Amino acid sequence: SSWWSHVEMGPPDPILGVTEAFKRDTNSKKMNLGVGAYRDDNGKPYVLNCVRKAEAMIAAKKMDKEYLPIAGLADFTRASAELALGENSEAFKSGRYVTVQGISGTGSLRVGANFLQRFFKFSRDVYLPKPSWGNHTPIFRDAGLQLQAYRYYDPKTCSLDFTGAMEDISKIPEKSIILLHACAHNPTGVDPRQEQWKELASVVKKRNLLAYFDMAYQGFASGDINRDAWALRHFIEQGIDVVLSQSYAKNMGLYGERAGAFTVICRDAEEAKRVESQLKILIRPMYSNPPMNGARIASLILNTPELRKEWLVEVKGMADRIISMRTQLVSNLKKEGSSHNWQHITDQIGMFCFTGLKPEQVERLTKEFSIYMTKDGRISVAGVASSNVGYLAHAIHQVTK
Amino acid sequence: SSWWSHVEMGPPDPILGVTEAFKRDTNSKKMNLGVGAYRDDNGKPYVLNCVRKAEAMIAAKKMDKEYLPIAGLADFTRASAELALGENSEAFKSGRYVTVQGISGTGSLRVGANFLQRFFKFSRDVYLPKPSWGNHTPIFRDAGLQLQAYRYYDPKTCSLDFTGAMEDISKIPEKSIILLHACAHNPTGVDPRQEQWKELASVVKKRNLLAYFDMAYQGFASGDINRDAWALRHFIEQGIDVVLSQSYAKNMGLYGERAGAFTVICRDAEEAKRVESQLKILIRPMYSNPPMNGARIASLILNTPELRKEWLVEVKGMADRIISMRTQLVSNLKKEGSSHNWQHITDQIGMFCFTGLKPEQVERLTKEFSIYMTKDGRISVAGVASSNVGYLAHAIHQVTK
Ligand SMILES: *Cc1c(COP(=O)(O)O)cnc(C)c1O
Ligand SMILES: *Cc1c(COP(=O)(O)O)cnc(C)c1O
Repeated sequence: SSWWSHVEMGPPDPILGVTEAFKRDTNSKKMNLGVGAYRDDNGKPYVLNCVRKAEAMIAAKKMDKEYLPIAGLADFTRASAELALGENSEAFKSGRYVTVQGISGTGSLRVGANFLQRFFKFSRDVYLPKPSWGNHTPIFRDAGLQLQAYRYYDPKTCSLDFTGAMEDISKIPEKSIILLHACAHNPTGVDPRQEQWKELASVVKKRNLLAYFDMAYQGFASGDINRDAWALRHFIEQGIDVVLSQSYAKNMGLYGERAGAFTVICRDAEEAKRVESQLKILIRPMYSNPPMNGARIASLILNTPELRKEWLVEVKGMADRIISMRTQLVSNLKKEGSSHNWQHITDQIGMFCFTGLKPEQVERLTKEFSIYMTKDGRISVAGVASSNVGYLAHAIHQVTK
Repeated sequence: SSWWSHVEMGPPDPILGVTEAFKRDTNSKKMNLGVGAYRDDNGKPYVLNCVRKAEAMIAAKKMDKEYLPIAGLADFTRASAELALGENSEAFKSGRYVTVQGISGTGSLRVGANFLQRFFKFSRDVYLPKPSWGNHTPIFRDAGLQLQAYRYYDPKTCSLDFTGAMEDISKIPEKSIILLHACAHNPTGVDPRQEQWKELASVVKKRNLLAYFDMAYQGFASGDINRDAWALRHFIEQGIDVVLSQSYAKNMGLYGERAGAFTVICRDAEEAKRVESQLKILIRPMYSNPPMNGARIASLILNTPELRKEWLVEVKGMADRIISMRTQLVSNLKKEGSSHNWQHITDQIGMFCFTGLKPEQVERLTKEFSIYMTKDGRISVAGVASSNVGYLAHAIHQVTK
């Protein structure tokens, strides 16, 4: 009936552009630094051992495929909160939080956005760091909220614009919403240091802002689950009742299984139950109940001492590899006689690194070196291996010489 | 804080209540007729054999857990469209359809609803049959659409108000959206006969309405996948470009794995691509990408001749047990000396049956017999077994005599 003749072709994904060209390249020396998931030293996808084991365990138990409660798997949501807040957290012990399973971090972010749109009467403004993960915009926008921003990244030093951040935040109308990356800021890799987080907390507290933490790399950033959750935990201790989204896509390599959760810190256990009833109401008409596989896998790992223990080592190996690559990249640039300051590379944390390379330098690296990345100078450290770090150091040097 | 002080407790779920009250029951003869999923003759959850086999196949291959494209697993989307439309369908063969993996049937319905709120400029109204599955309301409402209704179920006859439907649909504003249950109407079990479907197709065509099919029971209703998709296929052949949602929850017993899909029938292959593009932009900010497990299983079964073969036998087996229970319930009621007309029980299709019972009687059944069901007189036939059917009939006789 020509119902859709007016539907226009959506704009193409740039990252997709990068991956495709990479795919077309025949030079065996090509590098894909546009990659969004972890890759091993051999440039291959990695399913943790503990994951294989957990999977085998489920298979062994001949479990049913019955619908999970709207809120998800209790063993999973509980373990998830404990993971984030800490076993001895006051918030945890008193049971004054409500955690619901979501469709990975994304779905959890969205549920949260929809929850705020509905019940957070104080404001519609959500302040994002400049820049932020691309998907954050439309998540909040689609949810019916308004987007604001605070200075974060400093192009000058490829570090944190602590001054701008603090000035921006100090002017945020009371009771507004501020989004913070728990650790391993995406896409810059620039995170505040402890002393800086202590200061941001003080202002967020003072200005009575609702803090929304996006925690997609717990344990994957520094290889330590406690350290990665430090800032989130610190806010809550200072009396800031945050909202939070967790993803296991990276830390457990559950990517496609979509395991994640949304958590609200409440005043007491009673209030938590009320909030939880409302989240159930929101979710039902969204997708009814959550996918079971990823949650079943995560819960087993988290709740099985042997698995959990093994997980920590594994997540640590992942973190270590990335760090080692940052280290080696810096070292090789020196060996190459790069007069430039590449400290930011080692100061940066996680999978993403804002290099400082200009659009033109990027082109050259692509055109001449078969090294693929986006024009923002952002590199996925996951695409770097022991075998090519040398080459990359080399190539970067040539275009910056 | 005190951000949530004003968030109040949500309304208690009924279906939820019967289940729990059911559990808290000691009568060894107790029955739960509120169950929303298939149960075998022993009252146990049933995981399909073909499903266990697909899983063993996946396990053996040691697959990665890498993100699926936004639109989901291609083998899955295609197989899915093929299942629905049929192998020789012109719509299928020409590629003038677009299918995206959704979070089962509900997430597919939601994506579909969000898509219409966005691009279906012709109207904001969605007409649901009277009555419709509970979830249908908030799905559309939350999507930003307006709900309307059309007469469907005839309480006087516990059958279809064909005349009422026809007059309602004939008076629906042109270019409005009309939701139709493909087969095994939930919650009444009342479906139009092939002949009535022809007539409905005609009015829908003439009024130029956008028909949105909800197909959650393909193969599960009659034991025949082709017969179950008859009405869908018929509309399409008549030149009605429908939109459709599929669930593999019931027909494959994939309940918690959440495998489903949303389909749009377009003018051409070209339009389908434009449409797909926009569906991707919509889904990204919802949940990023879909759960991989259920889609992997479903894809294996549909694409592997031997598994697909076994699947058809098992669905048939499920459908037959339900039909048998309907049959036995009626025979037992007669035998018991019941003078009431219970033909509706056998005329109805699927797992849900509108008994016609009255509240006070439902109450009686619960109180005196330990038979749990919702006060709407609806019973899940899945809860009936060969070993309790006699009990149920006896009880129903008693409260109705
Ligand atoms: C990974 C990521 C998410 C969520 O990803 P999922 O695959 O949906 O779990 C959210 N925020 C950031 C910053 C991320 O990097
Ligand atoms: C089962 C059902 C759905 C979707 O169920 P899911 O669990 O989300 O797949 C949609 N419509 C009707 C009428 C249903 O019975």
